[PDB]
Amino acid sequence: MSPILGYWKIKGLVQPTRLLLEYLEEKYEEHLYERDEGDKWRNKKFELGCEFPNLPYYIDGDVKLTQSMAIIRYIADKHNMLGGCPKERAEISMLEGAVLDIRYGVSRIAYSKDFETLKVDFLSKLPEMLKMFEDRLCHKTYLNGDHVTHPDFMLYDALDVVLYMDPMCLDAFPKLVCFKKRIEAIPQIDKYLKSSKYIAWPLQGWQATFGGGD
Amino acid sequence: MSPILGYWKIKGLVQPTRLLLEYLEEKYEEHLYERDEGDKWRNKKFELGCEFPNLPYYIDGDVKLTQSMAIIRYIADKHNMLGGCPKERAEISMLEGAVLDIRYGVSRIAYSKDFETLKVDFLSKLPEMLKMFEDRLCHKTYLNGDHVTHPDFMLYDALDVVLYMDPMCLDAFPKLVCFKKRIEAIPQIDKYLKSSKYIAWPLQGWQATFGGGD
Ligand SMILES: N[C@@H](CCC(=O)N[C@@H](CS)C(=O)NCC(=O)O)C(=O)O
Ligand SMILES: N[C@@H](CCC(=O)N[C@@H](CS)C(=O)NCC(=O)O)C(=O)O
Repeated sequence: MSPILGYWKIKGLVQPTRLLLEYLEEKYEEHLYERDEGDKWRNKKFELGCEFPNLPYYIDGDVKLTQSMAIIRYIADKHNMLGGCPKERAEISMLEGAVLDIRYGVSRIAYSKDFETLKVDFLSKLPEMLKMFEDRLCHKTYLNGDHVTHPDFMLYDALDVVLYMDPMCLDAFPKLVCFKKRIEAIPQIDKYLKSSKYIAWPLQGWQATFGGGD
Repeated sequence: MSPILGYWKIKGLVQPTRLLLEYLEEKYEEHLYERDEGDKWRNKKFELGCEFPNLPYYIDGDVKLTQSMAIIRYIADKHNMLGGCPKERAEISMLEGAVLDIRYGVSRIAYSKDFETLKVDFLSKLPEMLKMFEDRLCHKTYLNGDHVTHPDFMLYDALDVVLYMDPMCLDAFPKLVCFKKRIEAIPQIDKYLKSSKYIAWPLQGWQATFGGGD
């Protein structure tokens, strides 16, 4: 009747998936566990039929999927966006990993006691990572060319987050600044960000030192 | 003439890829950067034609690929092992992510100053992660059934590593113990592990607190 995307009521690992779903105008319902509902999750964790119980999870009546990256790729796969041949498929997975180096680079330091200092190390190397995408966008509208692929929403999510860590990290990366605005300009995305469904905060778990809180 | 797999001369991110290549009897050469060859890497980093320069990298004359997960999937993709339909494809990516939770769980704490204490937290939750694979192997020979898929070598690599962190972590997981021995029993793998090509140590960068050193 309608696929279900379950996760904490935060951006975290699943925000890019939500954006991809909105871009595709796919119908879905959400199981959003609030910060005071850890017990609620534990009572459902093992009764969903998931072989590798975790959050996020995506139940499609066709699959009981868990890992965030498998979920985003599945939805894109349903719409035939994963590639066309091994080379394009690898190209897209390479973009995936590259964006993850940034997004995980943030999550990895979030919630540690040393976040304030680890943040300076991450930000010192952020430019080198960002530069690769800036170059990539030199002759391509989106990461994989003229057409949107899931890594575009992944990059979008990563940019949204690092801007919170350093509001100036994109100064000097005009292509990236344009890209972020282009994604927001996509009718479906524009509508979603301005909707009741948009979860603007937190970036990480509420308990995180960075991107946490209400 | 022959694809190239470049990485540090350590197991790290690329060991499962090496195993997949050996299983498939694929021909390849390796660019193995020794611990005192950081300068050598920096002099090659930007002259390989890679759009997202990094280690590992895989040059096939067909592609200039970098991200470790994109590389392993590409090689499997060349041999038509990624799936068959979106559901099987997602099944395999879910297994990927699940193994990564263990492998990255280790790399994430390796090299931190607090590794000794972080190690106890990781190991306390390791059983719950391992149990999912133990259950999975209850009615399946390999992770995806009767046939080997790349996540099997990923799981193998993860098991090899956590056993160094805790030689007893698999006691109580007989299916996992059998699985590890089954992978080692694959003729191609048996031959590889006993060969000159096998890199037994280090597990992480030589400078890591865990799995480092010569
Ligand atoms: N590698 C997994 C990790 C998932 C994960 O760590 N989920 C966290 C939230 S970010 C959840 O709290 N896990 C719930 C649990 O372990 O029961 C993925 O990418 O989905
Ligand atoms: N997400 C990337 C990360 C790669 C990576 O961090 N490689 C390290 C070794 S584990 C290398 O030293 N990077 C070299 C560089 O950044 O120039 C992957 O999975 O390949």
